[PDB]
Amino acid sequence: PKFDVSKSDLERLIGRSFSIEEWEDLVLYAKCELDDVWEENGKVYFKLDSKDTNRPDLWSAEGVARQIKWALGIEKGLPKYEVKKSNVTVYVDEKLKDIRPYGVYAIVEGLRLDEDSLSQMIQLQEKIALTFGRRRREVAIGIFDFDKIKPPIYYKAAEKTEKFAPLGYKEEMTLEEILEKHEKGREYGHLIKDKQFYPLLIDSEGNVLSMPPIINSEFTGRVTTDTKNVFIDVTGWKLEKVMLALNVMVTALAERGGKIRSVRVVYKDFEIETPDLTPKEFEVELDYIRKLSGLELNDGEIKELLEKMMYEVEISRGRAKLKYPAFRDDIMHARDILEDVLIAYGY
Amino acid sequence: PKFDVSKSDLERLIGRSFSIEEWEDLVLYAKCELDDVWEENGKVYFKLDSKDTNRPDLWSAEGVARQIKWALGIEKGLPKYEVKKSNVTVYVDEKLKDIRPYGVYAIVEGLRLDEDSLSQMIQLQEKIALTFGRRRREVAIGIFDFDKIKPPIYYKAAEKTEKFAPLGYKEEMTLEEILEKHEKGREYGHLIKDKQFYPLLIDSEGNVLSMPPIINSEFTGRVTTDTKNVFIDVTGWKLEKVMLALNVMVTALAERGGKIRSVRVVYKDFEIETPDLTPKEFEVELDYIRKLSGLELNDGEIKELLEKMMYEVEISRGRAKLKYPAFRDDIMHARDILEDVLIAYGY
Amino acid sequence: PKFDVSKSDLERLIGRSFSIEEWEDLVLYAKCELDDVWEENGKVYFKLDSKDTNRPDLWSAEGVARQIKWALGIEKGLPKYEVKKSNVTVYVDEKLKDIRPYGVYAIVEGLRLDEDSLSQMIQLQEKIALTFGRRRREVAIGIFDFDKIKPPIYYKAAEKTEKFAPLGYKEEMTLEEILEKHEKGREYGHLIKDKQFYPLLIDSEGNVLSMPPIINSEFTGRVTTDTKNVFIDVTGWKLEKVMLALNVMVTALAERGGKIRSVRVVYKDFEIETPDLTPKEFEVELDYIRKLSGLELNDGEIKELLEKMMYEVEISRGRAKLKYPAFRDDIMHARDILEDVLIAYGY
Repeated sequence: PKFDVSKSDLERLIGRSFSIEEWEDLVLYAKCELDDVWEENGKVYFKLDSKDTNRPDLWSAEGVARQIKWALGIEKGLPKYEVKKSNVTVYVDEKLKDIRPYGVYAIVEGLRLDEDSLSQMIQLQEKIALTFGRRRREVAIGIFDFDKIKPPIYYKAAEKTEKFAPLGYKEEMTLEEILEKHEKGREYGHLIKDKQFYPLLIDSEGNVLSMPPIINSEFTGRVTTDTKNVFIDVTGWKLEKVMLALNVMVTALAERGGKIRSVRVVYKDFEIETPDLTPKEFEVELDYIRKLSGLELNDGEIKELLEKMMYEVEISRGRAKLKYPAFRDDIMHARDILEDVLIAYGY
Repeated sequence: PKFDVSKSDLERLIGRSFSIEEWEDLVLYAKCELDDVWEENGKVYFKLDSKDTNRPDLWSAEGVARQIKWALGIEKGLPKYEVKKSNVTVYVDEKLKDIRPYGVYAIVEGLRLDEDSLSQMIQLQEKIALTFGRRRREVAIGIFDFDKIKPPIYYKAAEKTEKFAPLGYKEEMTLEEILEKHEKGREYGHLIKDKQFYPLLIDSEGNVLSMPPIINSEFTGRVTTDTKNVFIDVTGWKLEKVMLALNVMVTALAERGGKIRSVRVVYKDFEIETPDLTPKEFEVELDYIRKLSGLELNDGEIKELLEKMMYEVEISRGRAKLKYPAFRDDIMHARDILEDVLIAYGY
Repeated sequence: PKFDVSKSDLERLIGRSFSIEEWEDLVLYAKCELDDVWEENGKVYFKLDSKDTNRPDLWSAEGVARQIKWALGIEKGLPKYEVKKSNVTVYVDEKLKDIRPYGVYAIVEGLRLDEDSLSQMIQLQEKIALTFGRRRREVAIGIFDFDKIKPPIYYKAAEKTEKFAPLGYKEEMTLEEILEKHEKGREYGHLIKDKQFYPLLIDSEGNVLSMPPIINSEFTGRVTTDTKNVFIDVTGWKLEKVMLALNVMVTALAERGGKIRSVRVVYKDFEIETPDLTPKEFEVELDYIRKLSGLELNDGEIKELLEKMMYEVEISRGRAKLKYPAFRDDIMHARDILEDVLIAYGY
């Protein structure tokens, strides 16, 4: 997918500046193409075309800068993410099971936002939901100012006569009226309108954050550039998919200095701590890489290439035990490791 | 004493929510009874009744939540409090020796107040002064917006003709007039009216914070939900009592994310840094616990129980060296340790 | 708590008469003090002050006289109660789960009531509800003439539009109106007024017994001195509390010759037979009693003392296996057994 970014936002993230001519090489390191370059009052913007439809991590400035940092060797190996527990619980209603069953959550603290970072976070929310999340049905992402809500938080099946003021409206309306009148209600309502109850995200004093996957509230938990601590919700139909999307969101914010805090998410039959950023694992024989690539790279050379692709690599007796970031879920087969070696060979 | 709390407030502090039926059991963990339950503007409130006359720590939502966290194992062992030095000094005037001799002080920074947290702070201030403080005579507490005052601060014997606007009045009045005309002047005036001078708390530029133990300024250092940083003064007749009360106020505010800062307190003959939250210490024979309890609990079992009661426990030769929070001053004899063991045995 | 009793009534319960001088000693056996003595058209009354806030069994003439019989050796050991099944079911509506979740029930048959026995039963109802039941919130007790109701009985969540004539009123009112206009509605209504439904106790003909915990009906199941068979309900938030109160009520009535009949109480997820007067159990090392009392009472002497305190005592090799009446719930630690030994040593 395509997305816009600010040249100065990328450069603060990578930590270095580059000419436009150098940027031509840089974008390919992030598996994208430079679709356009323009200025708006002296400020340079790129439209990037992300060539990897299976890597949501690559669809924002944060993910692009991260790749480039590894390509340039400013960092190497597995990116490290510390997650500390918040004191927050979110309850997921079992009555949502056949309506919109899964919610996962995170808090990211200590952010200093501005026009560029806020707009990237919003565009990323939309790009994940459109493509990876199939126009929000599979993955819908909400973001909220954590300082403005009162935990515990409830993701619940609500009566259609419940009320709140949806974004862009100063007065409360029933959930029914929102589906009917709000533009996002018309656009997305079919996902829920025929169910007995609608999903509602609501805090401990009855303030409605949002109605997933339709619209956020006008007055509760609004994110501005003054927002320091963000509360993120991701809902959908498969737990693995909402967790991937959450992982992408929180690691993008970690690139802006955010401190990721886990929350306890309570379902009827189980509880889970999200996000879970435990590195994922894969094993490959290094001679598979040599034989199928047509390249004569020794074990050390292959190790070095995979470290530029954000892998941890432990070789014993010609076989590589790998770890890779929890923000990826595209790795399935040995040929996927081979592809990343071939890519890194270009760096 | 009895005090009111908000259910949602308690739940945000503990981190999870409970049914009213469960809240029946939980209040017992905080040594409280549920005196009443009602709703107001759709919010649920509790009136809690604390039997323990000499545990002011237990008389607010903060202390109640803390006790319940420990009883549920959300935390264990000694709660730890960081105190850093502020750059503030307070001068305590020797001429107050036989009028209202002791003042102790703290700064608590980084607060985010709302209607629940602000009302708990005020209520605790009142409850401490009423019961523990013997209607203010022994312990009186002031709280001020610190951003709005200019250090150093002076707690001094002032002429009766000195002037300020007391709470509720737009116009200044002499100290003498305040005692006559202000409701708290009539209620508490007898504590000081027969002395040559009245206590006054005043900053570097002659702004009167208050006249202890009577009333605060209408216009100087008022506390609102916008207040982030608080200056606390506690005055009375015994240093140990006022320090205890101060420790309770600051540790309650630490539960709200407050950062506690010490103050240099200068008397004619000595100086003290307050608050001092050094844990207090006690030792007991574990055989004493077994014999008097009638419970054959082994040393590991007694240690688990004491950690639920907020003690640090080091055992050697079946003797327990204990640390406990400086917000308590009720522990005097081995039987007080035993009581806590019997209590925890019911969790 | 304080409560009034008739001197002649106490004495028919004990089975013999005493001078006022002798009564001065007797009241202490029941853990009471004489707060007042007076005569009212020919009859002598006492006001008794029960120190034991934890022992509702001691708050009526039946319970006082019982402890006095035991102190005098008229009875010894465990009081025994026979419970036989009635053919009666009471249904407790799961929709009251978060309104007033528990009801328990009993029938006592073969009573010969009079003004003293009737007013004792009524005051005990009040005394238990006030002190033990926290002004009705935790325990509320109703009494009905079982011959005037048609079982099965339903304790249910009722629409606020349902109607009956509350005690002291000849006209039927809606539940809403009762809470609004009845003395007891104003006083206790806050306990239920914010819920979607109100608790109602109703028979199979739709006659309303009561609206717990507010008021009984003027016309349905009224108890008089002609009443022979009593239906008792106890409602609250904790099953063990309401069971304890039920047990106090029925055992008090057994002192008057009442024959206790259990009721099948049907909840959505379980059923219980009430009352359950199975004796409660405790074990203590007799060395403990010697150690803490400082007395060198031998095992048999301690057994004698405990039998005057209504315990069954079985000793094997220095360890006492105790049973005590199910009308008590105050015993939690070994020191509670000790306390009873010390009391009995006073007799």
